[PDB]
Amino acid sequence: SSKTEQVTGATGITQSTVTAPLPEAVSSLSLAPTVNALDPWVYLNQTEVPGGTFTVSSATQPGSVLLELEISPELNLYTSHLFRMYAGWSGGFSLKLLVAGNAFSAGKLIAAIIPPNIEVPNSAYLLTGFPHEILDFRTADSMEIIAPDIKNIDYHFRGDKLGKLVVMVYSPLRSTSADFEIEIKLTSAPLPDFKFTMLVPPIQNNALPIWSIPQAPPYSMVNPRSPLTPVVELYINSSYATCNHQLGRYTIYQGAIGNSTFNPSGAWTATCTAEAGSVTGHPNWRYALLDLPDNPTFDPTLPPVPRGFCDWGSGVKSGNKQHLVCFTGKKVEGGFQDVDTHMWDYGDNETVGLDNTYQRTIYIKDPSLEKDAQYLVIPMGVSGAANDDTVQVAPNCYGSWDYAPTVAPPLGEQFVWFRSQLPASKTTTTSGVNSVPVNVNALMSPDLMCSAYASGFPLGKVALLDYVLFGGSVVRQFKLYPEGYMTANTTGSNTGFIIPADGYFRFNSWVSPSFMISSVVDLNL
Amino acid sequence: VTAPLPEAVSSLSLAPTVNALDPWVYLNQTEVPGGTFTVSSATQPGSVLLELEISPELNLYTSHLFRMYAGWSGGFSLKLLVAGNAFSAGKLIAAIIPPNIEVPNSAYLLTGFPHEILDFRTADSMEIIAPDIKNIDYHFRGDKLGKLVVMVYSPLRSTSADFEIEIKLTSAPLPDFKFTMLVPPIQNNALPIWSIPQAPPYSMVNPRSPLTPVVELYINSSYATCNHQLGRYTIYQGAIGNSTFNPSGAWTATCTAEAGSVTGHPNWRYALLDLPDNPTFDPTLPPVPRGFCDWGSGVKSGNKQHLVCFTGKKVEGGFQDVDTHMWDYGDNETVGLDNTYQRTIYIKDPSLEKDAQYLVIPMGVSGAANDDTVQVAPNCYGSWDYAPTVAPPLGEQFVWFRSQLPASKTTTTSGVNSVPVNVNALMSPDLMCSAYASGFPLGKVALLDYVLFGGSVVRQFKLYPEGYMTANTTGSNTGFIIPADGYFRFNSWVSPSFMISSVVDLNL
Amino acid sequence: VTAPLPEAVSSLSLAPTVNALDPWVYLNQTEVPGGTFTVSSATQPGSVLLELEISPELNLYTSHLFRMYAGWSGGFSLKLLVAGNAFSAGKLIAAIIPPNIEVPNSAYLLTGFPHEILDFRTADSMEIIAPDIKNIDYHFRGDKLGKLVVMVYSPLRSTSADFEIEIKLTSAPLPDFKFTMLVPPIQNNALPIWSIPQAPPYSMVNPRSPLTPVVELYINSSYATCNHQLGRYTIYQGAIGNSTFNPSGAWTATCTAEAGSVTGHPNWRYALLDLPDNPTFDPTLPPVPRGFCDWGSGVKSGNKQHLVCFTGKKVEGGFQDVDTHMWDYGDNETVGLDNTYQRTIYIKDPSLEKDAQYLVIPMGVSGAANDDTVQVAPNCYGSWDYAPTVAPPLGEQFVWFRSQLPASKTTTTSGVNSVPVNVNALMSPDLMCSAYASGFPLGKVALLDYVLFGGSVVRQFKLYPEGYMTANTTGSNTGFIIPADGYFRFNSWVSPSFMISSVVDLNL
Repeated sequence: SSKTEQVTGATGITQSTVTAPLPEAVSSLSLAPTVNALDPWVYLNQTEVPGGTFTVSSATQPGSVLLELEISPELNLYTSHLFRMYAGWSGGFSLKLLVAGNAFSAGKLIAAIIPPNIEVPNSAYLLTGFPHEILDFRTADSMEIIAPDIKNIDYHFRGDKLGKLVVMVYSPLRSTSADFEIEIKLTSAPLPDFKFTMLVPPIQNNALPIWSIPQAPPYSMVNPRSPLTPVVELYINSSYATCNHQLGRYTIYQGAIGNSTFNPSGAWTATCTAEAGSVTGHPNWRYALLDLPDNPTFDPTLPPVPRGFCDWGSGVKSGNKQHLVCFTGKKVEGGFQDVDTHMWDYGDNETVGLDNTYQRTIYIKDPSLEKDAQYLVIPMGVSGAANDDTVQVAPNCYGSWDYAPTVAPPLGEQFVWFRSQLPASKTTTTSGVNSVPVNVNALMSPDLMCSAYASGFPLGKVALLDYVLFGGSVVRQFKLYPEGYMTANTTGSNTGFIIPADGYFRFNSWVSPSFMISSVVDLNL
Repeated sequence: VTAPLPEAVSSLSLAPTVNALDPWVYLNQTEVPGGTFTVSSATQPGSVLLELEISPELNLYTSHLFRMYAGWSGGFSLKLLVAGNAFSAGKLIAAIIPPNIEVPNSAYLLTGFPHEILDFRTADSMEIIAPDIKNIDYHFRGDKLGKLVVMVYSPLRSTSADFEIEIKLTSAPLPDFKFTMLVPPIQNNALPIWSIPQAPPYSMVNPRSPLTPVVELYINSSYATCNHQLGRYTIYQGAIGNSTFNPSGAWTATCTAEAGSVTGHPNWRYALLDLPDNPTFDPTLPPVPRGFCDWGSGVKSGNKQHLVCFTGKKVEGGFQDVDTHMWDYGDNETVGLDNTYQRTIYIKDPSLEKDAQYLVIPMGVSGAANDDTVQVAPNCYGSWDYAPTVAPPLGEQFVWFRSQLPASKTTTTSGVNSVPVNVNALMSPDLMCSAYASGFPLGKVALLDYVLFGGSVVRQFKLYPEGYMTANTTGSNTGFIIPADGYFRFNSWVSPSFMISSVVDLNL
Repeated sequence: VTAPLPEAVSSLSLAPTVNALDPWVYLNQTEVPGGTFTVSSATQPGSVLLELEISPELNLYTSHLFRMYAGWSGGFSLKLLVAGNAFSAGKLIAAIIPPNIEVPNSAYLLTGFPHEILDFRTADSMEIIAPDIKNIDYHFRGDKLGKLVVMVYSPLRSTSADFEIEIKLTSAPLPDFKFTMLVPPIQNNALPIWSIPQAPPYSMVNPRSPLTPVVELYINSSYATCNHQLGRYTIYQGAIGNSTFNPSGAWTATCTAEAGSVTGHPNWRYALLDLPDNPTFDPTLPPVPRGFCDWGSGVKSGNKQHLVCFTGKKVEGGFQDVDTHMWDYGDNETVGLDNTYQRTIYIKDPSLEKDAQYLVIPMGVSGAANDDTVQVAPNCYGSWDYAPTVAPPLGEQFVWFRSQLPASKTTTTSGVNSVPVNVNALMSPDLMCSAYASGFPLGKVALLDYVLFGGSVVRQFKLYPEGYMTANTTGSNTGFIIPADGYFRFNSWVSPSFMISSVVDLNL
């Protein structure tokens, strides 16, 4: 059906259509042990879909996929909430597009329905082979699509493959103004034939339509990489700072990926079996070896380092020019007789010819080191190193090791880093070492991620959330990926930008990984 | 709905078997392969925007089914999708032309055929019937068919900012369409979809320098024409002058000629290039070996830029000397002719016997301008089957496969010093070997990405059946660079006049 | 009877639009893609000769149609054609296996399934009905289906003369066969027919001697095993080892001198090859530049055979002085290690500096070779994904490319000379770009007709998905030559263990 209206002033019209490019199959539910009805008011409540919205500009090419949504109870808030109580479901959905159009100049949209186990093409030409509808920007207000439930079974259990709706640009947008854009918004509600089947206790790990984040300012989150210095600032660096293998790597697949843990307090202490021998070059250095509790010394599959023991990094050409710092002490009955400051390398002096690695082979400036003795390691900071670049060195998984992979931000976006400051251990000694002030940056801390590790994440959607700080009102929108990096869209120069650390994170909506943020952080300073 | 010509329905009574179609193939929103074109203020009246034969190639599904069949009968229903605007004016004309009648090249004459005038203001959902005109019961392959022709009747004008109008065409067969005589699907009727394997340009060969890998693509506004012979291919072969599918083996040749020299230098010995086949030097086959470099232009001797190569005296298939030597391509100066392929080569070495055979391996130039000079290849005679000079359509620029040619040095004055340069190619045979089985529908061109790294940047160019790619994009700055880290992806078939909505700004 | 399991009527109630077939597809019987195999007295008891699914890929017209649809439901009627004679004694069994049931290795147990026994002397065609066994309303891709299994019920005690029986399968869809929702015809599925752009083998690239063209195909006693990893290309994983699709620009690597700790028995200068894919330093990625020479010179001494290469000193703009030198290859029995992994190389040139990034371009071999030296490549040592060592089945023998390597001479300034040698590669790579476009069925290899003289087919080869070709032979010679002026066409799938009917007599 169709319906046309005259706009105010009579300078155009707007259309509102209902279409069924129909598979159109209804199940009798003969094998369902019980058929569970719904509140009649759920069928009359059209809610925004997680995955919408998207914007169309003059630079948007045809053939690029703008939406890809599975037909399931997750399209509506109340069916998503209700579904946690049930075992199966059956029925189609009503999908409504809302086009903020005008008699701009021109352009067309195409929406198509795709059956399960069929690849989605990247051509507007091929989408016309599917059941579809076409729409014009000069007259489009709302298109309602009767999306069917395509299945070869009478009702669903969790884990099936489902049909999809795909939206694409059919003809490019045009207008006199270069800033004119068209925003598409999608809402959904179940069709009257929708039903649930079997009542079961709700799931505690339910992937819910709304994620609630308790008030916890960033400065309270501390710290996978420097767990002795409070977080006080948020950072935005624009030096192509793609994160190599670091600590604090958390994803909602595993918990902690790599040699990371949910208890990083201090700077995790480890010990070494300090055998030694001949050393060329430096005369004061001894080549010790690192022990591995909970990990066998002779298995490449597990990491050859204690869990939580990671960067401060090393391995640069100046690896022997720049030395790390540790509280070192010899092991004796009941504890450690003394705890002193010594220069440690944790690098690639002679034996490996490696880069920033994760041995299993650590070098020290101590000449007093003896073979038959265990020693303590509590890293503190740096000594003689540069700033802001030699802490974020680039290690990775070498050999047959399987660590966290290297990640980069998407084009047009940059990371945001939790930042802390390290004071300098300045000392006047006949024996002892100095230090240098340093800035330390870390990825998402487990205090905020652990909530996501429990609440859940819709599949294929990235969380969009705000950052509300001291009065007056100022909110910055970031995107929290399941892979565990929070990013922001930026414009301007490549300035290193500092953001406060007093504000609560607030969930806003579920968005696709490719979603342009309107709230940009103009890097001008 | 408009029917300029009535559709006469044929009862397939002489057909040995009548094969019915799936009833759902009569859904009329499938695009017409090649039924896409744009109009702008620059398009001249009388210009032909679309010329489609009325066959099963007008529909995505009948084009697929037709590979299984030997015969066909029926017509099509077309629909126009015009992305117009409120400020534009103009008209088009669509006409039906019978099978054995020529298409006129005037809109004045096109009005003599059954036709419809379409106004840009009221043509967004017009339906046209494309009939099947024949004097037989059904069609075989190789027939002569009627055509649909679309032309600009009144040019596009605007009362405000200039706007282009992109027009698309969708089709479905009429209820009287039928097929005949199942046959195995290895027939003609090139497929409506081309599946390109993902092979980045860096993994392809440069036929004009098959030892330096392709490093990047670039576009130059000055290079308005290409006249090369090496590295040129085609799908509607035919053939191309001296271009192989094995460019690496193409770059070795032998020469021999008796005593002689050039006027001003008794250091430039003559040498006639040997043929992979054998003489006579018939003026119907290439005079130079099937594999040979075009690294030369209209240079004249005397303080002249020259060519560098390796040479070696053949020894009973055994051991031969090899050293970098100089080489100029023909005595074009002494004949009043521009540099051409039929001239005998010269090598700057007095130590060469006259009855011996000498090897040649081109590797660079010396004392010469960079790419700008080797980009222009020598001339031809018009006496043998070679490749013509090709230019892009008005408002389109070439896309080339580019490689870097390093230099060679000598501490002594025994070898020769050579300078670096970037060698440039028009096409590679690795991108083509998959297009031969699929085919190209009726003089249409393919639109391709180029899904650059990350999937964020997507470029669009047009691959013609003549073996070159083009895209006009505003700007000077002759050198624009595109990474070779990417893969190709098929989008659609378009008419040659179709313009690309994506523009690669040449000023960034 | 021919139907021990009846076909179930599927009321396609849950199916959206139900799509019908041309009623003449139910009446044509076509060969089954991949339904071909052989039997002999050597066939091992209890083995499974054929294992097919009951998908639409069982018929030539349903597979082409299935590319246009999303689901299906039906059943097929099958026929076995046995090419035996009157001296053949034995019996076949063909059975239908429901999904989620394991196939037993005993013909005595197959009798519990719906089955059909068949004598080898039968000249007619035996019919079977293969129904679609489902608990669902219709099928999508990626399901679990029923199977047809063929086995030897009674062994062949027939061989008065050793004799192979060829068995072929033929199918047609039953009525009650239907398709479901119509979709554009583009799928990730091997085409039942493969069309090869006919190109003579001489117009192809030799990935182990790219500069010189191919001259012939040949068979030798070196067939016994293939270990090199430069002309290796698979159909499911693409290039493997250090193979490339452009071995005409993946050559010419650069080495960095170090001066090492040398023996050379005074002086042999060491060096290290540069690996641009830096993450390569680990044992998980290759230790050598992609597409670099893997010729052999081993094993014992390394003071009698040496490789040959051009070499130069890298400077500002490649202005490197180039001259012919020797070059050994890594670990030789006095530095104290096996032949070589890949990386470390030597050179017979004391002029190498400590860090000056020298070039290398392998040109030939010198010393005792004895081509048989070049056929065996260095060993593979580490944990990176090196190409395995492959061998042909009994009775079958490899077919290789082959090209000529001419020599070069010196006077005294380098002292190094090369020798005429022959270079062969596991056939590649221009023969595979078509296969990726078309694809290969699962578990099947391609049977070939190599056409040589005026269309008179003379030779037949098998092409495996692992990337090699074999032939059936008898005569045990080492110098069989096959011309490269012909072409080949497959369009035919057979099983492994399929004995080719055409035999190559390796005698005069």
